Parts: sequence; C-alpha cells; structure tokens
Amino acid sequence: SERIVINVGGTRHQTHRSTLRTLPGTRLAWLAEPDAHSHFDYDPRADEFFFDRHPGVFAHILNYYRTGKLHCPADVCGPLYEEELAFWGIDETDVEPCCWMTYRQHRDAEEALDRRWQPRIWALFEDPYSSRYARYVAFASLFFILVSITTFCLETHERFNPIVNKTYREAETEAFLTYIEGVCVVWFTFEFLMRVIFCPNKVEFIKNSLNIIDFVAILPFYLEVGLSKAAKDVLGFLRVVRFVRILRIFKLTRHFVGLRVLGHTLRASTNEFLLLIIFLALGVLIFATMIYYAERIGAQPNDPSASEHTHFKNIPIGFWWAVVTMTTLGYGDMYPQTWSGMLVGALCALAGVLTIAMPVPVIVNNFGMYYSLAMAKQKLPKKKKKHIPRP
Amino acid sequence: SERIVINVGGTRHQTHRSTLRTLPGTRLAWLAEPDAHSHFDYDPRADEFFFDRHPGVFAHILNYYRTGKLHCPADVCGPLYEEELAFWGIDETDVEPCCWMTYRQHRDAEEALDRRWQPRIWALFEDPYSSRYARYVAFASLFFILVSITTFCLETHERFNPIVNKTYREAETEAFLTYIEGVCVVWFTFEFLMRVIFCPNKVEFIKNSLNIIDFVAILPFYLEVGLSKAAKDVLGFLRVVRFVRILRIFKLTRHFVGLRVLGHTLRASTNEFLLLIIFLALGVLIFATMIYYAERIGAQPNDPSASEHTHFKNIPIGFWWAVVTMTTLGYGDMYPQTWSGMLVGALCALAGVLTIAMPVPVIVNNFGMYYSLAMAKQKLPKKKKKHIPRP
Amino acid sequence: SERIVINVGGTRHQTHRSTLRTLPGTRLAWLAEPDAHSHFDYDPRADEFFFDRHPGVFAHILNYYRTGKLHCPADVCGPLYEEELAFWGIDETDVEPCCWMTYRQHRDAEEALDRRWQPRIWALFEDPYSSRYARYVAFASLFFILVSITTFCLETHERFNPIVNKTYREAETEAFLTYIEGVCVVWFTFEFLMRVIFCPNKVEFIKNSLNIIDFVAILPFYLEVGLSKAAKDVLGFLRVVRFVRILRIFKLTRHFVGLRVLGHTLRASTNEFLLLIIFLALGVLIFATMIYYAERIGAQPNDPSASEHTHFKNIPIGFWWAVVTMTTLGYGDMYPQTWSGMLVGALCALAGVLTIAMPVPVIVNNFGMYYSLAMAKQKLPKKKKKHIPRP
Amino acid sequence: SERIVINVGGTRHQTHRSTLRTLPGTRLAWLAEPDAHSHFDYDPRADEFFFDRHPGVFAHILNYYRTGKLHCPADVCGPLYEEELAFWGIDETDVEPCCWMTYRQHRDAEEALDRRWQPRIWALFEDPYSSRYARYVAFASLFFILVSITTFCLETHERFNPIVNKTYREAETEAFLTYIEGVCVVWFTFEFLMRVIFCPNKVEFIKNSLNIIDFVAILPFYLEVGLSKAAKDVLGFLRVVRFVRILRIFKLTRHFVGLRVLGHTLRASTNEFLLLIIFLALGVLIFATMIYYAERIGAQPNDPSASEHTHFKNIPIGFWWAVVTMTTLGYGDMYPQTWSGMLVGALCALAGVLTIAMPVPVIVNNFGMYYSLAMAKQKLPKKKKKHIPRP
Ligand SMILES: [K+]
Ligand SMILES: [K+]
Ligand SMILES: [K+]
Ligand SMILES: [K+]
Ligand SMILES: [Zn+2]
Ligand SMILES: [Zn+2]
Ligand SMILES: [Zn+2]
Ligand SMILES: [Zn+2]
Repeated sequence: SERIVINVGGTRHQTHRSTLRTLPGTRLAWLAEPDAHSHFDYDPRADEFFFDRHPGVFAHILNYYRTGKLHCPADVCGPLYEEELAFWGIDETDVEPCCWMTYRQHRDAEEALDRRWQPRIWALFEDPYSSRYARYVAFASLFFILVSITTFCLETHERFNPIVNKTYREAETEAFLTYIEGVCVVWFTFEFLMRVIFCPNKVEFIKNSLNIIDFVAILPFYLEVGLSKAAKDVLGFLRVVRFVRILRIFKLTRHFVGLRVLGHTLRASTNEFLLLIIFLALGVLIFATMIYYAERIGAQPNDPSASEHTHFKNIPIGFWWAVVTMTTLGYGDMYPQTWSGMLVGALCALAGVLTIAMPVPVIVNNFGMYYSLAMAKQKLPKKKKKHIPRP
Repeated sequence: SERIVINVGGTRHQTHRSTLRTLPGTRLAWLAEPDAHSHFDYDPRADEFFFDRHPGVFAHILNYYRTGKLHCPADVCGPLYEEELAFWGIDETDVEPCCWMTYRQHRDAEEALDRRWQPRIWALFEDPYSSRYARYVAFASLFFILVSITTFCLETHERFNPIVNKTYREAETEAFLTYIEGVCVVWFTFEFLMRVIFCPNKVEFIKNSLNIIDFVAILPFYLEVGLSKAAKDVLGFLRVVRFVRILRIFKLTRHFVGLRVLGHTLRASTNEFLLLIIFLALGVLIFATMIYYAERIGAQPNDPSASEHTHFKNIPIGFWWAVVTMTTLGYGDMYPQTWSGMLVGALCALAGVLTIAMPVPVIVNNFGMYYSLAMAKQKLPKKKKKHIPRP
Repeated sequence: SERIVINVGGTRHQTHRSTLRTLPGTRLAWLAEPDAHSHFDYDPRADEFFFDRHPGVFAHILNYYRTGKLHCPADVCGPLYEEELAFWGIDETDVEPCCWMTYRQHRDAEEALDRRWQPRIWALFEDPYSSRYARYVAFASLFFILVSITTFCLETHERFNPIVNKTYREAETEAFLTYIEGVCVVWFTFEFLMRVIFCPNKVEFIKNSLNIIDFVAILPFYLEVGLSKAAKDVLGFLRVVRFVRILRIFKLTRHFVGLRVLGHTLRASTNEFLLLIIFLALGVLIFATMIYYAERIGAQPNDPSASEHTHFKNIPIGFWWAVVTMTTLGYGDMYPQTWSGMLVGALCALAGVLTIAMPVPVIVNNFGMYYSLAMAKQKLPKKKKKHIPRP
Repeated sequence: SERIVINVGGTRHQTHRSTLRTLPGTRLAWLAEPDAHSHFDYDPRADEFFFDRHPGVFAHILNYYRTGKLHCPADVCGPLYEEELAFWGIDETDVEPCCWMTYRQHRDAEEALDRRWQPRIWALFEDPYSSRYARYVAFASLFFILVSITTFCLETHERFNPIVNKTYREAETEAFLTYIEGVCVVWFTFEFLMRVIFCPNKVEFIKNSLNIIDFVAILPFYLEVGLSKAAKDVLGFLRVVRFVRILRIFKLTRHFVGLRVLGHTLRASTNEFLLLIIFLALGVLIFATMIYYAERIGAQPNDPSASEHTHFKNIPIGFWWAVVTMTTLGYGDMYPQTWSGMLVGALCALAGVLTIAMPVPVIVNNFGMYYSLAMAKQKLPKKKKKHIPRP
C-alpha cells in the first residue's frame, strides 16, 4: 500500500502515494488516484507506471513533490527543463529565486531578439542581397548619403566660407556646395517618390521613423521655393532641421546586425540606465557641493568676492567638474587647488570609478548575451527539421 | 554480512556497514547499527532500507562517508544540497574550501538582502503607491525638495549675489531666494510636525538617520529667530549645517531599488574597500617619493632652491599627482618633465591601472549578484504556496 | 510489442519503437526495424540490445528522439558529447541555439589556434632552442636589431643633428650613426644572403611577410650606390621606407606565444572590430555635430565670425574632440565652454564609455579563451598515448 | 564470455573485457584478467565485481577506457575527480586540454597560496593577537613608523626648510625634525637589538627581506658618528638610502591578508606581466615613430629645424606621449596638432585601450581566485575532523 513505482524512461522511481498526492491537479496527482490503472499505461506484471520521458529531470520534478520547492537542475538547458515541467503540469512560475535568473535566461534573450509591377517597384527598398538591382540601388544610396554628410561637414568649415565685400557683411558658402546639395536632394526626392508610389499599410509607413527622418531631412531644401519677417525665423529653425541630415546614416546602418543587437540591448536595459543616471546625478550633486565648500576654506580674505583664486566659483561649475572627474576624463580646465579641494577631488575620482563600474557591467553582460545569441542564430544554417514527429 | 543496500528514491546504493559506521551520530550511522531494522523502513523481501529522497545527491553524501571529504555537487543549486545534507544530518560547515564559495553563495546574498485617525496620519509617510493621498504627498515633497536644492545651487551663484553700495561692503543674496527658502521651510516643518504627531518606537525614530537629516536641515532657518559675538560663530557653522540641505534627496531616493542594493553591497564589501584604500595609499606614498626624487636628478645647479623647474617641489604634491595619475584621470596640472620623471610616471600609470583593477572587480561582482537577486525577488509574482505539505 | 529496451553501458533505457522510428537513417532507427535482432548485439534472455557507450549522454540522445530538439548536456565537455552523437549518427548541426555557443567552443578555439650541408645552412633560421649555433645567431640578430632601432631613434634627435655652417644650410647627422647603420646593414645582408642560399618553396618564401619586411628594410641603404631630379623624390620616399626599419622587431617577437595568440584573436574577432569601428564612427559624427551646434548658442553677436570664443569652429574639430572625449582620454586642448556645450560633453563622455565597453569585452573574452588554451597546450607534457586502441 | 559487470556503489556497469584490457597496468586491467575472481571482491551469485566508490564518476573513468580520451566531468569538483581517478590508477596528466584548466584550478590556487626567557623575548615579534604585550608592541611600532614617515614627508617641505643667512648659503632643516628622527632611531635600534638577541636560523634571518630593510633604514642615522672628500659622496648616497625609510610600512602591512594574496598573485602571474610589458613596448615604439613622422607632414618650410610647432621633436618624446595616451591618462602636456597627427593619436588611444585590456583581465581573474580562496580558508572555522577513518 501507498507504494507506487514510476518508470520514467527505464529508470524506476519509487515514492509514497502521499507525496504524489500533495500537489493536486498535476498529472502525478492523477496518478496517485485509485483509478489510475485504467487511465494510464500501467502493466500489472511489474506494478510500475511507464512514462517515456527524460529520467534525469524527473528526479528534480519528483523532488519538488517531495520537499515542496521547485529548483532548476543546473545540468540541463533552461528550455529542456521548461519543456519537461510543462509536460508534467508544473507551473513554471514556481521555481525558487535561486534558479529563476539562470532558468528564465534564454527565453528572455529570445523574446528580446524578437499591381503587377509593384514587386519590382518595391524591390528598390528590399534587402540589397535580395537582388542585383537592389544591391546596386543600395550602393548608390550609400554613395549619396556619404556625399551629403561630407558636404555638410565641409559647409561648416572656414576654408569654404569666405566673407565677400558685399554691402551687412557676412560669410557666404561656395556655390559648388549648394550644387552638390541640390544633386543629392534630387536623388533623395526621386527615391522618396518611388517609395511613396507603393506604400502598403500607410499608417505604419508614416509611423516608420526612417521615412520620418527622410522627409524631415528633405524638407529644408524643398522649402527654398516656399520661403520676410517669418522667413528669418523659419530659416533659423531650418538650420536646426538640417542638423538632422547626419541622421540619414541610420538608413544604411539599419541592416547591420550589431546595431540591431544594440537597439535590443538598450530597449531591454532601461532599468540599469535609470540606475546609472540616478547614481551619476547623486554623485555630481554631492561632490559639486563638497568641492565648492572645500575650495572656500583657503580663500584669501583680501578679495571682496568669496572665491577669486578657484575655478569653483559656484556649484553648477561643480557639476561640470564632477562629471569630468568621475568619468576619469579629466580635461584639466578646472581642478582643485587647495588641500581640502584635493581631498574632495580624490574622493570624487574614486567614487566615480565605483559608481560607474556598478551598473555598466550589467549592461555589458546584457549586450554580450544578446550578441552571442544573434550571432548564433545567424551562423546556424537553415534547418530542414529532420525529426518527423509521430502522430 | 557487512553488506547494506540503501534504497534512495528507487535507486539502490550498496556499501559496507563500516563505511556508514565511520561518521557517528548521523542518520546513516544509526542505520549501520544492529537494531536498525526495527527503527527504520526496512522490508525483509529485498533487504533494502527505503528513503524517499533525491538519489542524485545521496550519491555525494555517501561519497563523503566513503572518502572522508564533503563536496558540493556542481549540478544542483546550493539550497537544494543544503536541505538534503540537513536531512541526512551532515553538518554544513564540513564542505571543502573548493566548494564553500559556490555553496554558501545564495545564502550570503539572501542574508545581505535581508488613535482612530492614526492610520490616516501615518498614511503620509507610507509608500506612495500604498494610497492616493500618499502618492500625492510624495510628489509634493519631491517638488519641494527639488525647489530647495535649486535655490541652494542658485544662491551660491554670482548673478544672484550682487554687492550693494552699503556702508563694510559685501555681496548680498536676493530677497526672492530667501522667500522661496521660507516657503520650503514652512512646508518641511509642516511635514515634520505631522510626522512627529505619530512616532511609534520613538527611540528608533530618533535613531532613524532620515529624520536626523531632516531636523538638522530644518535647524538653520528656524535659528533665525534664535540668533552678537557667539552669533558670528553660530552663523559660520550654520552655513556648514546648511551644506547638508542637499542630503534631503535621499529621502526620495530611499524607495528606489538600485540604491538599496548599493547600500547592501557597500555594507557587504567592507573588506574589499579597506583593501582598495590600502593599495591606493601604498601606491600613492611610494610613487610620490619616487617622482619627487626622480625629478631632482635633472635639477639645474644654478637655482638656490632644490627644485624650481618641476611641479614636484615636495612629496605631498606627489600624493596629489600620484592619485590623479593612478586613476588614469590625468588633469595635467602637474606632470613629469625629466626622463627619469617620465619613467616613474609610466610606472605610476601602469601600477595604478593594475592595483585599481584588482579589488574593484570583486566589488562589482558583489553588486551584480545582489542586483540580480533583488530584481528576481521583485519580478517574481507573489506565490500562493501550491505545495500543501503532508502532515 | 513496441516496447524496446536499450542497454547502454549497463543502464537499461526503455522506450517505444515509434520514438526510435521517428528520426530515420540513424543507428537507433535501424534498431527499431524488425530485423534488428540479427544485425545487432541482442540477447534473447533479457530482450535488451547492448551498446558499450556512456549512458549519461545516451539519455540526452534518446531525449532528442523523444521530444524533437537536440540539446547539449551541460555536465560533459563539448568534445565528449560531440564524439558520442557522432557515434550515434546524430548530425552536430541540429543542436538548439541555446546550446550551440557552449558546444561549438573548444572546436572553434582549436580551429583558430591551428644539399648535404643544407640542414646546417638552414639551422640559422630554425628555433633558437633547436641548437646552440641557432641560439647564438638568434642572440646576435637580437643585438643587431636593437642597435638598428636605437640608431634610428637617436638619428631623429636634435643633439645628434647639429646644423653646420655650410653653404643652403641644413642640419646633418653625425658620422658615427651612419657607420653603425652600415655595420648593421652588412650584418643583415649577410643573414639575408645566407637565408637566400636555401629557399625551399620560394613562392611561399616571397609570400612570407617577414622576408618582405627584411628586404624592404635593407633596400634604402643598398640604394646609396644606386642613387638628380628623380633622386630627390626617391630619397623622399626612401625616408618613408626607412620608417619601416622599426618593423624588424617582429622578426624576434614572432617566437613569442602571447603574440601568436594575439594574432589569432585579431584574425578571429573581425566582426567585433567592425562593430567597434561603426559604433565609434556614429558616436563621433553625432557628437561632433551636436557640440558644434551647442557651442554656437552662446556665441557673442559682436564678432563677425560665427565662433570666436570656442574651440569648435567646425565639425571635423568636433571629430577629434569626440574621439578624445569618448575614450575618456581628455587631453584638454579643446573642451566645451558653454552650458549647452557642457551638457553635450557629459553625454559624449557617458556614451563613449558605454559604446566602448560594449564590444571590447567580447574581444577580451576571445583573447582569454585562446590564451588559456595555448598555455594549456604548451604546459601539458608530450603524451605517449597510453590507450592502445583495440582492433 | 567477454561480458563483465562492474558494480560501483550499487550501480551495475557492463562492458566487454577487451575495453578494460585496453589500458594496461590499471586496476580495471587487472580485473580483466582470468584470475581476478580470487583477487577481487567477486560474488558468484550475480557475477559482478563490487567496488565501494562513487558511480557517477566511474561512468567517466570507464568512458576513458572505452573511447580513449580522459575528460573531467563538469558536475564534480576537481579534487573529487582527482581522488577518484587516483584510486582507479588513472594518471592525472592524461586529461584532454579542454578540461585541464578547469581541473587543475583548485590545486594551482592551493599550491600558490602555500633560553628560558627566549619565548618571552621572541614574543615581541610574534603576531599581535598572540598576546597582550605583542599587540601593545605592535601598536607602538605602528605609531613610530608613522611618525618616521611623517617626519620624512615634512622634512622635504619648504615651510620646514628655511635658508639662513650663514656664510655658501643653503636651506637647513629645523632641529625639531632631527630630534624626532633621533627618537625614532633610538626606538628602532632598541627593537632591532631585542630581535637580534634571539635569532634562530640566522641565515634565514639575514635572508629575511624585512630585517634587511630595517638595517638599511637604520644605517644612515647611525652613520652620523661614523662620518671629508669621501664624506660628501657617502652623504649623497645616504640621502638615497634614507629614501627607503618609507619601506618600513611593509613591516606593518605584512600581517594583512589582501597584501599576501597580492604577493602570491604577482609571483604567480609573471607570464602575463611579461606579456603586458611586451605589448606596451611594441605599442609605444610603433606609435612614437608614427606620430613623429605624421607631425612632420605639415611642418612649415620656413623654420630651419624640421619641427618647431610640434611637441614631437623626436621619437623618445613620442615614447612618453604614447604611454600617456595608451593608458588613457592624457595629461595634455603634448598632443597632436596636425590632421595626420590626430589620426595617429586616435589610433594610439584605441590600440592602447585594447592592448591594455588584453592581459589585465587574466591578472585580475588570478587575483580574484586567490582572494576568494584565501578569504574562504580564513572564514571557515577550525575543523575537528568528524570523519574517523576506518582502519
Ligand atoms: K581614463
Ligand atoms: K584621462
Ligand atoms: K588633461
Ligand atoms: K585626462
Ligand atoms: Zn538547450
Ligand atoms: Zn535552486
Ligand atoms: Zn573534455
Ligand atoms: Zn569540492
């Protein structure tokens, strides 16, 4: 009596009917019942119920029945144990906190990492490797984005902005830059019109941040025809809009893998970012106050102002110094010049190293896990599902 | 004879009675005795004693009986093995040092991470999410703490401290800052009085560092009425007391999780902090002496003073340079200017990188373990104890 | 019926013939067939097939048959499991992505880490420890390479380049340096001729980068006889060729182990290098643009130029500052001087720390694995293959 | 025939006599022989040999017999497997390189971490906690070492070295410093004489570096009586000897644990230190040459000297800049000022980060392992060897 033998994959597990009967509703509980013989695969010759499952983990499942705490066996992958306890009826949200982080790891990484001529029209936006025209158009858009960025960076230069003797006198940009900008705008407008030709699910097309960036970047040049008092303000904000013209590089870099992994890492490590920002804000505030007060101890009594010989004339300046010093950057534009100031400075450097090295390793481990998983899923050749499951 | 078969969870373990008899007082030892049959669950049909326990770890327990050294099986969580050996009677302080740190890990992290209208009065200090009035009062205290801190930081500024032509002539602060400070003091005194209304266990309320900070921060303004020769000294120390007014931000940030984890990490990594401070002190002293002597080799014989062309006129200046250089901060206010000085400087930079990267990774690993455990225990939904233990 | 017992190394595994029959072509599939008895080692007494293999992993192989997903048992080394599944017929490219990176790890590291007087002639290029003459010649070439490098570094100095009153007036190098260079060239030409005497597989000898470096380094001196208008250009490029004379140190350092491990790490971490370069390029571009525009907000309206008080007169200067600031180098030649500029600067420092600490740990882990494996394979004494395999 | 059943700890392992017979000389080989029955514990009832050992690892030992490669089971501590294979007769130097580093880890860390009134005389040098007089004398020597160090550091100061109007005119040190030095010398000489009173194994006492440092530090003061032409040279070298007076702090810090762990780490990581020094030397040389040549591209043709506007007037200056820049120190005393120089500078910063982060993590992991093991062995309470081994 009350002696039941479970045969799992050829390994006989023995236990009392009470231990099975503890956790109700689960399959083993139904086993403990008196009418189990009829319902299950039970042979009267050996008085053992036979289950065709991995025995090495059924040990741990039955252990959950015995003691009362479910743990993850550290010798099997999380998904294997997940599938086994799913079969046995155990809820996965019961595992002890000692095992939860190792267990729910692959599934977290996986979850985070996850009209006739219209195909030919849309073939200019598909992946470059998906065709030959696609790769050609991709190379061309790469060339033109790079040309736009170089024109921008050279337009801000002095050599290309001489000031003419024209009378108000201001520097003017060379015509060649404006011509190259016009060419790039013509090409980008052609691409944008071709991509507007076919726009399925136009709501998501407008919600697509890349097309938003494209349109905002192409707005300032096109506004040359549209553009006197309001015109000055709109030109002033048009410079700020043009400022985004460097953001067209994400159009090219979106097809990279490391960047998608970085996006997933950022989106999945919000808590650690908030933690880092809070740590830095507290450190900056405290050390700015401390250095501002330390540097006033040695202030000369002659000068009317409280601080004349110190860079730390107030606390916000302390904020700047504290950031530069905690990140071990150390420009040297402002540094302590009093023994008290030097003590506070040494404390700031050490505390900065520590409170920067606290959450950054968490973020780095997240990126490492996501990058390894993405590189694996990329490397692994497409499978043909060799295992034909039985009916 | 001397052949005993232990049946643990359906797996038959065989061993000699002598091996069991080695370690006395334990349950298996009692098994080895001649009257075990009567006391234990022994069936004469198979001459095997039956224990309803995990067999995969009973292997390792019996191994401790056999060889004489207790180890932790690396395929089970520390708590699972802890509970198993606790059942078998093995003392947990016997495990070999090769296994102690992996074993006693979760339990270390866990240990470190651990009248009618009076409920409505006290509801202003409970958690914000615990009510609606609570969250409102929390937002209001947040606004007022931030306003106090901004008033402080702007009060130390020059733009808000013009010097009037009043005759002694000193800069005076604008009235608007004093008015905002008065408002914030009124609000904080109202909060403090409401929280004094109900003060259970007043000894711990006074021992509560947060209320201490609150009272010390509210003392200087209230002392305006209380406050001639002693008055100058008390004002001088009152500025230093006001210096703490930035510490009211911990009142808000105490409810954050990362900060509690950081507090536990600090309190649990005292040894590594002392190690870091000793390493830095030795490095600073040695390299200050070395650079001070190196920079004198090339001293010009003309100048009467020993050092005129070097920033390293003495050793304490060496302390400052050595800290700035070992933390890879490198302000550039003082740097070596002699080939010997440059050799010593390169040695200082490398030795600083090394003796800073020695203990900091230990501290970082501590924080990582505590943060993962705290985030797990926060994420895991409240359990309902599905396992109804048998009587 | 449909009940088959597999005996693997004395452990009886039981399963249905259907589960074996799922995955076809594999050995167990052939077992499931009706004529298995004749073909395999089957004894009718126990109706069990006997396989002389590790049972602890046959559990996981049969689990692949049962569920349909192949995993790596985390309690056995990758090569052990590799050999077991190779025996059983399972393809190794079926393991789940959760296990692929741990599994295919040692094999990745291993793959990356992998006429009578002519022996006496060639003995001057073999390993130094391979003979006594070899070690002597190696020491001599070490001395002469070091002498060449020191002559170069002193030749570029001022103390050794006085300007004589000879009439055009230019500084000339001392004769002693030219004599030492001549001596070193004589020795290197003797070595190179002796090594040309015996040159098996001359195609790979010319493809050998070390000999290429040797010949390019020995070309400029020998060109003294060969060398008026073209002569000036060839001397100008000859200085640039001489620039390589420091590269002869790799001839000596090639026999070091850490350097070969570093070469293998570099060649095996191309993807992470491209990732680091893309991250740095995006960060540099974005932050250069941001700081250039931030620093113009506070520009004084008096000056005709857009920026007079800021170091950030254009964007490329921003590139330089952004690199120096993201690597936490912080020279201090250029730094923000406007509250907006300081905000952008703090963002640059933090983003640089983060996007530098993203891929560098991946690269560091690669080097650590390769270095541990190389040091192991070096330390382990040469084996004598104690296991005489059975026929 | 050729079917042998090994019973290890109640688990029946089955294999062919040939597989056992492969590896000769080992215990299992002797089992395979025809006269094994008489020699071993064999019962004819079940035709199984019984061994009272852990079965979970005998699986892997028999696997070595089967396949031919010995691996470490990743689910047992290295010492447990070591003892098991030691019992079975397997040589420990056979494990595959995939397992060698995990296996030989604890044993590496452990190996690296390892007349009547004469007891009362020597009690002044024993551990402080070993008595009360011992702790008192230790505190007193601490006070006096600290006083000596402070006297030294203040003696090098300007405030304590005024120059008197005595006629040659040089600064002289105050008498109070000389008096304090005399007091400290009296105390140290008393300690040294008391410790010379009892000097067992005087060869090792003289080889003891601490006593060497003590005697060298006490020599200069005592030489006041001993000390005209040679006297100036001996005073000049006496200043350099006094330079060691800061080394008396190791006398106190030797009893610390972290410092002994650091000493063991250094002594056990010589290879990685040599690797770091070689990496830094190659980087410094290459980047010094590169920056010196890059900065000359933009040299103005007017100046007679090759370089007038650049800090990089020669290559050794390049060595200094390259160290300061690769360690991300960045003083700012010298920095590139040409677009080519800036390119080379960015390369130097990145290459420095990389080739510094290559071996330093290896060294850091060594220190972490040694520190964890030492802290464990310190924490663990003294055992009483509960396991009374059987005869
Ligand atoms: K740094
Ligand atoms: K720095
Ligand atoms: K600097
Ligand atoms: K710096
Ligand atoms: Zn898996
Ligand atoms: Zn657990
Ligand atoms: Zn292995
Ligand atoms: Zn162990």
